[PDB]
Amino acid sequence: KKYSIGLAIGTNSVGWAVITDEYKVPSKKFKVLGNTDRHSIKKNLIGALLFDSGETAEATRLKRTARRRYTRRKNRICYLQEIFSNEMAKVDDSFFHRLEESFLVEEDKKHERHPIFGNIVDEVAYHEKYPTIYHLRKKLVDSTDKADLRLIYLALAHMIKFRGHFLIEGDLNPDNSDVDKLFIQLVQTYNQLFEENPINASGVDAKAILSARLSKSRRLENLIAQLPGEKKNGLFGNLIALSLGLTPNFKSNFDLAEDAKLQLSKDTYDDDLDNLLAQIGDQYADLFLAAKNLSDAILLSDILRVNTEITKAPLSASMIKRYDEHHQDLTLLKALVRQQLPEKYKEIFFDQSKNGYAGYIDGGASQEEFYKFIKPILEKMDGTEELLVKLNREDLLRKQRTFDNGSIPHQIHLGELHAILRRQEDFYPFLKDNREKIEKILTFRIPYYVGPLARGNSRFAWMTRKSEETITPWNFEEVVDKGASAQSFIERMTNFDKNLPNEKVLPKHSLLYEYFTVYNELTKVKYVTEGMRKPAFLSGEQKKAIVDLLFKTNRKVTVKQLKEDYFKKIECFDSVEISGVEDRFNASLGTYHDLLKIIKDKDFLDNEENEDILEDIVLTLTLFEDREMIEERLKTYAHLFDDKVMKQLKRRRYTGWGRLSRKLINGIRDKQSGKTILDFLKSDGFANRNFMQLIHDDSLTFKEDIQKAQVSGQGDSLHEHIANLAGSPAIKKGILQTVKVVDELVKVMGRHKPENIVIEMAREKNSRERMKRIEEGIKELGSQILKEHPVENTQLQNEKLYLYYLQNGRDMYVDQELDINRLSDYDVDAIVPQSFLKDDSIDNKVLTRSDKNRGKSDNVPSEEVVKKMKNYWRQLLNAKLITQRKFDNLTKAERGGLSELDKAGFIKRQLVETRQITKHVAQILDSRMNTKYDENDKLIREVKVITLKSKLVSDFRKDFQFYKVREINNYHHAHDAYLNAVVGTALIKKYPKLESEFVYGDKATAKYFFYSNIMNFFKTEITLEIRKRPLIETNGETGEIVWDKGRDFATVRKVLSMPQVNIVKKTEVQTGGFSKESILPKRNSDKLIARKKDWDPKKYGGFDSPTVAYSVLVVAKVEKGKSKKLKSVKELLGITIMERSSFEKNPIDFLEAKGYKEVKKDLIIKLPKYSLFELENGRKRMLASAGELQKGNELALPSKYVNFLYLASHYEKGSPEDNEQKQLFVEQHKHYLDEIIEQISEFSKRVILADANLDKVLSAYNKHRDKPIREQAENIIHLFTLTNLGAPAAFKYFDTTIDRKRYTSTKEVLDATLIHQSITGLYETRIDLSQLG
RNA sequence: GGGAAUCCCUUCUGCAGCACCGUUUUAGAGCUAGAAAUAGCAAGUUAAAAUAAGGCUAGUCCGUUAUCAACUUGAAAAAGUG
DNA sequence: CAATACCTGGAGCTGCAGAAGGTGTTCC
DNA sequence: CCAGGTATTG
Ligand SMILES: [K+]
Ligand SMILES: [K+]
Ligand SMILES: [K+]
Ligand SMILES: [K+]
Ligand SMILES: [K+]
Ligand SMILES: [K+]
Ligand SMILES: [K+]
Ligand SMILES: [K+]
Ligand SMILES: [K+]
Ligand SMILES: [K+]
Ligand SMILES: [K+]
Ligand SMILES: [Mg+2]
Ligand SMILES: [Mg+2]
Repeated sequence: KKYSIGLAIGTNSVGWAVITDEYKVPSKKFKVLGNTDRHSIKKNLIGALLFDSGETAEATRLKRTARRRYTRRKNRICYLQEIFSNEMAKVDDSFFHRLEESFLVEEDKKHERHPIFGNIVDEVAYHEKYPTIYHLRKKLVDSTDKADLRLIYLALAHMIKFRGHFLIEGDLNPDNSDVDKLFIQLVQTYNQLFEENPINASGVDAKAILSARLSKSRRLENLIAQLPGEKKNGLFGNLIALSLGLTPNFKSNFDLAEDAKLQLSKDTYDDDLDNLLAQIGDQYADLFLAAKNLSDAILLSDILRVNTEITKAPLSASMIKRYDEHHQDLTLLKALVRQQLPEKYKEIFFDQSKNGYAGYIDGGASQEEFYKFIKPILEKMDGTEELLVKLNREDLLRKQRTFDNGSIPHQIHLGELHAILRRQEDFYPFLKDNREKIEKILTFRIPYYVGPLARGNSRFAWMTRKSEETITPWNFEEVVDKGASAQSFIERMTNFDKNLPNEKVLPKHSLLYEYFTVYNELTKVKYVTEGMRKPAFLSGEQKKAIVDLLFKTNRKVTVKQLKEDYFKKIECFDSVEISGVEDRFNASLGTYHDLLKIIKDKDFLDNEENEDILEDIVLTLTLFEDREMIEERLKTYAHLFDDKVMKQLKRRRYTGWGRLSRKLINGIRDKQSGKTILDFLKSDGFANRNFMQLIHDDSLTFKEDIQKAQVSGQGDSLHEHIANLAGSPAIKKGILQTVKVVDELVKVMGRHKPENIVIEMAREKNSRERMKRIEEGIKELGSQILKEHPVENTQLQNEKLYLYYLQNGRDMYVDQELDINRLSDYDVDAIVPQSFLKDDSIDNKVLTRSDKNRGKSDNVPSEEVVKKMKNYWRQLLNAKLITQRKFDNLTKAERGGLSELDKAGFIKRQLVETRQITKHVAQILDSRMNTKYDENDKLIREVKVITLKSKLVSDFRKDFQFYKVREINNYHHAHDAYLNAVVGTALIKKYPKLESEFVYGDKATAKYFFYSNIMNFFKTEITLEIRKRPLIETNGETGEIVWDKGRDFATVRKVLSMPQVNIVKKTEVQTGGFSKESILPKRNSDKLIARKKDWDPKKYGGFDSPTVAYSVLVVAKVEKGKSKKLKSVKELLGITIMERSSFEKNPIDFLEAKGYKEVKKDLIIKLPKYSLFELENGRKRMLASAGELQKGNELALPSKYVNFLYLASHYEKGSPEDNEQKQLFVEQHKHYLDEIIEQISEFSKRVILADANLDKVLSAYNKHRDKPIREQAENIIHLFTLTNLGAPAAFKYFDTTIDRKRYTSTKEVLDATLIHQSITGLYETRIDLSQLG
């Protein structure tokens, strides 16, 4: 018996179907196991496995790193306390103990309830003197008096526990950075360069303007308005804009051809400045550096809003400013409300539920919610103008601990910490001996290239130690081998050379690697002149001359430079034709010119002796990122260069790696030639063999050595190999499930392998990314559209508005503005038409006033539109508002537009699968099926793995009226699998020559016509003009029949119409978090869970809502009443995720601890989520939890109703005669509507049992019977949510909402029939649970 | 058909370092008229500690991804069964 | 029990490797 | 978003 297998691989389902010779689906009697009447069951060999989505490891990683951070914060605190131990025991022998038990209730506290001093009077005195911690911090910074050791500890520990970010390298001293000074010095430098054009900065208050709480552009405009004759886009304007953090374009300031856009935040800036400084000279360096100093001052002024000359604690002083203004404004607001609207007073200052001040301080109201609640109250009253000004500045009634404190660097907390240490080391000797130790506690942070400081028990770790001892923040450099750890950080992640697997890959920017790339591109170039008979390769001498004259003197080498600076200058050619390179050479000696600028010794760079040295240096710049480690490694080459060059070398850094090893580039040699690969690239007679030819030439030893160097390590398992595939973890879950399904099907047929296996793989917060892209593009563009049109991230989920902002509010085809309020009138057009490229992303879509303005609809936007709009498109591209692909597609008309080959290739793409993950699935199935080799030792392909795209079966469904409606049931996955099998087998049977295209293993108009008409052999009348085809379609050579249009369509229809389809929902143990993360307040409830072993939730609160890993069926007895009489029970106990390890270690003890006695151990049944139970009248339920259920039946709606619903709802057209055809059918069969309702009702009454909902639904349907047929069908589609398999959900018929009727009791399944299903569902074990207990 | 190096993007997986909130219990003596419920007023901004229970391997480590119908032997691994 | 309504931790910043989609070149 | 936990109300 012969058969084939059709598969449909998706992120949540795997459809499967078995077909025979005649495209029929078999049906077998399968044995049924268990304790019920039934011993076997008839199963059709078609179905679909369903499962929850597989998740990325991202959430787990975030939680893990934050666990580590919490541990390390606690450890910092413990380090500090260890330092304070002895002298604090002298001062207060229970201070740290009161601190440790601060969370406990007075009942459980073993010491006095007041933490700091242990008596109420001293505590209240402290709090009256220091209402906030910043008061004590500033006092300890400024005062000369000896202080209480407890308060010293409190200030230092508050600084260490919340130490601030590390986004700034080097030190920081707030007294040196002052806006009023750096502005003046910038003016000094500017006026020194431009003596003829000086700026009068007198009377200009730089402090208030630049440090104002205003947007960057507004402060720029203010400062500009203070200086007459100087515009905002002038030199000084752009200097101030660079200082303020904008993206000014210095091109127009210096008449540059290169656009000098400079943003201080961008990582590229260090080069972006140097490059600019290479064009305008180094006299302007001092200027562009003074501007950066001013930027530093402004950024600090954002945080420190107080004069730094009255205190050495400007941060704490600004916090005290917050507190004092809060107090003053609160007093004023209370008085104002009392005078004008006292009745509101309570609601504002006593109701925590309301977003007033009461909900602000005591409730859950945020600063933003409180501002929103109180703004109308301030506008309504009189005297609130200053309070309103503070509100619009986000500076009213501010707390001290807020969201925006992330700006504070750690250097500032350190600046106050060191001050307090300097103050109090005069009175405490252990503070003098341990000053640097505490500073190090604050400042030391484990480097990212070191990772967890493990000792052989962390799979995430890689750190190697210099000595086996406990690592601390003070002995890190001596215990941790930072070099080996930073090296292993990278080497554990980089690829080896595939050709020489034992050799490490060269750095991407290695000098040898760039030499290789340049010579490899250069060897294949060819040139012709007049006297030449034939194009000729470049000799080794010509290549060396081109490298020395062009590649070693120009950053890039254009074709024009090749024609003029060489062929004309050297070869005396006035005209030459070049091939093998277009416009410019892709390769370039970038590292060569980098090191030429840094070291300024070209003879050193050209000398072959220094090669090694240079290589090492570049690698040291690529392998590392810490400038101290870079300096240490380059110290060996300290003698070679000056200290200036050495500093400039430290600064430059490289990221990225190549793909080939040095032992391959310039390592292995040919036995007879004695030449390396790079030697052959430099010169190879008149063959000019490049890399590929060199390593594939049998006349050379390279290929021999390549294979000889190949090792093969240990083989991966199926799961290991699937995990290591590049793809989404969800689709990998689907792939593994697919392979398991195929294994079980092969076992079903009787270990007979199928003829073919047809596979189809489906296609494939965000609003935050959209807002980030638009902000970056608009601020890089310099446009003010966000000022004039504010928008939230959610709003960008509208396609037209997102396109509007990506296009800066302009038509993309016409150089004109677009209106927001008229987006409904505009058009969204595909750049390359969707008839050729089925692409609906933003990358191929464009917002325009009218698509007519694109030109002809049959091609790429016309040449006229490109000439009009290329500059605007390039602006959008540099602003990253449009991608490279969008820009290249938009401008393709200037490059000939769409050729006929392009259209043929697009049609071919629509039908042939080129995705790599699909090829990997095909390879897995192929290697699992075909295992034997023939006489020539070549693979014997018994099973052909065909891969198809979705459009094939989609158009097949639309062309022969085998419609799908996804909401009706889950049968459409299995039907997709069956249709895949049918179409694929028939397609390769009709055209065997397509095997190379469609089977795994080893004129443009002609192919366009061919691939566009590949699927016409199913049709009877082609209408492409109206050709006809035979009723029987056979193979041309074999004469074998592939399709009988009279009989086979009926076969497919019968197969689709069959009601019994093996839908199996994958039963899965729940994993992840223990419960809801929210820490609830204390409450009299046994649903609360302790956050620590001794924290009784009735006193301290805790968690509730724990996630059940899996339920367990318990047959035992429980004590009843005060008498504790044993009463037999049979019930479901949900083992929570947190209870799982304890329950599995010893289930009997766990269950007895829960109250169960005499537990029948052998009747304990493990029931994961979605466990299937069947009841009366075939009614099924799925275990949603231990006390909640899900719908477990499928509504097998007949095929006539499904097709009617598709056609009537305008689901997705064709000829207008065929449109009237479909329509007249819909209108003739309107009586189906009622029938469909009936079919639903009889279903819901039999299986769903949602009486109230069903009656509401019937009323809703009878209410809208006068609605158009299309709309009634569209809402009948929604109706199927009531009958859909799985969890109940709310749906909506028109404007009536039907709330889900959840199943909140699981008692009935305790006497129903449990169903254990194999992966296909063909094999069942059914257990009658009524026979238990 | 498959594959490779290279220019230019773009997206997606994996990992490590760090902050800022939030929340929870406690500490910041509420006062006065009431027997009392309650009324009138005062006040509020800060901190400690925990942030998966916890584990042994005791590290400044690990603890939320992947994998899982049933049954037989198996300690597990696995293999086998219609 | 069953209807019903509400609830869910936010999601900054730095550094790194890799495969893979899209154009284009030179090749096995 | 989803959908399972929770209290409330009855
Ligand atoms: K990431
Ligand atoms: K006590
Ligand atoms: K001006
Ligand atoms: K609050
Ligand atoms: K090029
Ligand atoms: K680097
Ligand atoms: K899991
Ligand atoms: K899950
Ligand atoms: K490529
Ligand atoms: K209190
Ligand atoms: K299963
Ligand atoms: Mg912990
Ligand atoms: Mg806090």
